[PDB]
Order: sequence, then structure tokens, then C-alpha cells
Amino acid sequence: FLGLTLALSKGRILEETMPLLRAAGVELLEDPEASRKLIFPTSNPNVRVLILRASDVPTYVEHGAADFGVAGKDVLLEHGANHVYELLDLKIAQCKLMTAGVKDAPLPNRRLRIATKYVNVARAYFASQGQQVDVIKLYGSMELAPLVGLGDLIVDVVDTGNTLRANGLEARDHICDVSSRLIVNQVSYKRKFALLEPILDSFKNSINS
Amino acid sequence: FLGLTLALSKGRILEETMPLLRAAGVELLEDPEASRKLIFPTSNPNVRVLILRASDVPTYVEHGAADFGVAGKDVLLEHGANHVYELLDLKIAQCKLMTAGVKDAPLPNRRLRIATKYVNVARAYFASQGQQVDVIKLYGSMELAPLVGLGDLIVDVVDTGNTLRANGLEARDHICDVSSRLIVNQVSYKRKFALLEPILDSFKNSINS
Ligand SMILES: N=c1c2ncn([C@@H]3O[C@H](COP(=O)(O)OP(=O)(O)OP(=O)(O)O)[C@@H](O)[C@H]3O)c2ncn1[C@@H]1O[C@H](COP(=O)(O)O)[C@@H](O)[C@H]1O
Ligand SMILES: N=c1c2ncn([C@@H]3O[C@H](COP(=O)(O)OP(=O)(O)OP(=O)(O)O)[C@@H](O)[C@H]3O)c2ncn1[C@@H]1O[C@H](COP(=O)(O)O)[C@@H](O)[C@H]1O
Ligand SMILES: [Mg+2]
Ligand SMILES: [Mg+2]
Repeated sequence: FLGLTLALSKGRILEETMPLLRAAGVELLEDPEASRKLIFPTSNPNVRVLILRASDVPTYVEHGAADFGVAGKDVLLEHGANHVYELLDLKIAQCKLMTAGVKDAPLPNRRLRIATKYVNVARAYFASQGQQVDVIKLYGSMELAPLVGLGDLIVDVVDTGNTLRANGLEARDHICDVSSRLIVNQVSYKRKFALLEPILDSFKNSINS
Repeated sequence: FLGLTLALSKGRILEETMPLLRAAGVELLEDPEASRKLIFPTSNPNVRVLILRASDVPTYVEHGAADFGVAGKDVLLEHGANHVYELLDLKIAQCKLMTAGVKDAPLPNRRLRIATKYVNVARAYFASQGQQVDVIKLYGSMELAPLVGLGDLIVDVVDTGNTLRANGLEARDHICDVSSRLIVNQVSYKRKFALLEPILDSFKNSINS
């Protein structure tokens, strides 16, 4: 396949990327949410789409199994973005990386235990606050961890805050704002630039308005 | 909560554990699949259930946020089971850890790249075959990796083989048989044995037939 392969994740990133793609002359021919298929053609015969877990987008792009992709800044920070080029902030799937714990719970006077998927981000954030922390790596449902005493705080993405509030948790600290970024393979950028450039320019134009 | 906290995952493990629980006098009061809730009471007031990602069951059990749980041998091998007690093979959610690649694809003559969630299992298996391999850590959809050239083989769980066959892949090697196991926290076993013992005996009886 000589064309471009675009890596996306289902749900938020796919929903909010599709208008950008449509403006660029690229439309999916079916709904990937309703399929077991993983490779999808588009209305442009030079572009196909891989549907991945969000955590795997940078990996496929890094290794060149996709030429480019859309990934959340939270994922890029955690995975490490040293072997891809971040080209555009698409301003989509907006949220915050935050810390949170049980509402009005005092912090214990000892080395903190942080339950989180974002172990690198958690360590780096707490390092900036002067704390060397223990991390408990989890893969989902971070909001449960404080309720059953697994760790003293969590680090997770927060949008509306409804998940925190539903579970008797409150956000303690804002770490950083998060949005989805367009990343490119470092070799694809050099070899397939003529194919990438119109789509990059289209996206850039669309995000201005 | 002085009673027992049982860690389970949704889908396969929950479906096949429920009959074991029912025989032991423990029934959920609603369907966790249809809820955002994560802590669930049962018909026994001394037992509650946490609903977790499969990868997190050993972690909650290890740290004592759950007293016991049901986890697949594939997860236990990958996570490491040195800080829990494996008490019973429940013979449920049966499958195999296998290697697979594109059907009739020759292996390249160089260090192999293995795309997988099971990075420790992949390294240990290939070590037994005399190969020091590179691993590409993924979080899902392993069946895609060989189709887009991300790695030369995968390591994944296989049940019917339909996923492999649908994607033009075939299993190369059988690594080991996999089934779900009852794991217990090493302190809970010592302190809550009177509560655990009847349920352990019930499960053991049920799996004999
Ligand atoms: N609210 C978000 C959210 N908002 C924006 N995003 C971005 O969307 C990207 C892709 O979302 P995914 O669902 O693929 O990512 P994910 O849910 O973190 O991971 P998966 O377990 O679903 O694979 C993420 O990597 C983020 O950059 C969010 N990602 C996750 N959430 C979750 O939704 C819940 C919080 O929502 P509020 O209750 O509105 O705060 C929490 O569980 C959050 O973790
Ligand atoms: N077929 C199974 C399967 N059979 C049994 N099990 C066991 O069930 C346990 C719990 O299943 P989960 O769905 O929670 O685990 P998971 O799907 O590996 O992980 P999640 O991404 O869903 O969190 C696993 O840890 C295994 O021990 C299986 N776990 C996963 N699969 C998947 O189903 C597909 C293959 O099915 P066949 O096409 O029938 O081979 C592949 O994607 C497999 O990875
Ligand atoms: Mg999600
Ligand atoms: Mg599954």
C-alpha cells in the first residue's frame, strides 16, 4: 500500500476527527464502531484508516505501521513522543490531566501511592511538586481505587468531572490541559510529504475556525 | 468493610464465575454489565464484588484492595503471581496462549519482533525456544499487527481460532493452556480464613462436576 495509513481510536477521537477528514476530501465508507474490521478504505483511494486502542496509536505511528495518526496529549506524554513528529494541535477531545482523591480526605504523612494508568506523567508531575511517589499501574476504572484504599490519589483525565463527583471524589490539582494531536512517522514525513501536505494544510485551515 | 471483597472482570470471567458463586450462596443483586457502578453488594452481606479490567484483578488482590479474585492464567503469568496465593484452577474461560503470523509467511532471518500484550510471557516462551526476541507492547487488536507489518508474529490468547482465520493468520505454536484461577491476598488468607473457607470448599466441590 503506497498511500497513507491513518491511525485513529474509536469513540471521541473518531467522532471529532471525521469533520476534519471530510473537509480534507476523506470519508469512511462505513461506521467502524459497528464492525470487527480494523483496516478501512476511504473515499480517497490513497488513504486508509486503522482503528486502534488510543494507547497503541503512537506505537503504530512510531514504527511506521501507520504514516500518521491522531492521539491525545495524555497518551503522547505517557508513551513518549521522541520518535514521532507532533505537527498540529487539533484542539479536539479536550480534557485535563488531574489528580484526585476522596472528598475532604487528608493526605497521609508518608510517601504517597498514586493509582493511575499514567505512571510516567504521575511521577514527573509529583517530581515538580517535590514528591518522590510510588505508582500503582492500573489499566482502567481509576475512580474505584481511592474508594477501596488502593492508593491515596489517582491521576486520570477529567472532562466534565461527573465521574469524580458520582464517586465521592474531587479534583485536587490540575496537571495540564489535554487535546488530540496529529503525529507523523519521521520517515513518512520525508518520503510521503506530497501526499501528507494537502491534508495537513486542510486540517490546519479547519482548526483555525 | 469487615467481610470479603471479590474482584472479577466483565464478560467471560463474570458469566462463568456466577454459577460457582450461586452454588456458594452468593448472588449479585443486579447485572454489573448494565451499570456504571463498580462496587456491588451480593445476597450474602459479608461478600461484595469489584468489577475490574482483567489486567487489574491481580493488582487489587495483591495490594489487598480485594481479598480474593478470579483471574486468567495468562494475566497471572504476565503480571507475576509471586505476591498472591493461587488456590484453585476453576477450569473456566478456557483458552490457549499461542504464537501466530500471516498464513504461509516465512520467518525473516534475523531477531524476531513480537507484537503482543503479553511481553513477559512472549520473552520467556521464545527464550525456551533459544530466541532472544524484541517485543512491541500493544494493548489490543493484536490480529492487526501482522497485517500492517508491525512485528513478525504475535502472542495472544486463542479460543476458537476464528479471529486468526478471519484475518488471514494461523497459529504457529501452542505456548500453554489457559484457564481462570482463584487467587487470594496473602494476609486475607491468614486473617479471613473462616470467611473464605466455605466458599473455597464450595467452588472446589462445584468444579469436580
Ligand atoms: N472524559 C474522558 C476524556 N475526555 C477526553 N478524552 C481524550 O480522548 C482520548 C481518547 O479517548 P479513549 O476513550 O480512546 O481513551 P480512554 O478512555 O482514556 O482509554 P480506553 O480505556 O477507553 O481505551 C483520550 O486519550 C483523551 O485524550 C478523554 N478520555 C477519557 N475520558 C474518561 O471519561 C471519564 C471522565 O469523564 P468526565 O466524567 O466527563 O470527567 C474518565 O473515566 C476519563 O478517564
Ligand atoms: N477468546 C478470548 C478468550 N478466551 C478466554 N479468555 C480468557 O478470558 C479472560 C478474561 O477475558 P477479557 O475479555 O476480560 O480479557 P481480554 O479480552 O484479553 O482483555 P480486554 O481487552 O477485553 O480487557 C482472559 O484474560 C482470558 O484468560 C479469553 N480472552 C480473550 N479472548 C479474545 O477473543 C479473541 C479470540 O477468540 P477466538 O476468535 O475464539 O480465538 C482474541 O481477541 C482473544 O484475545
Ligand atoms: Mg474510554
Ligand atoms: Mg475481550
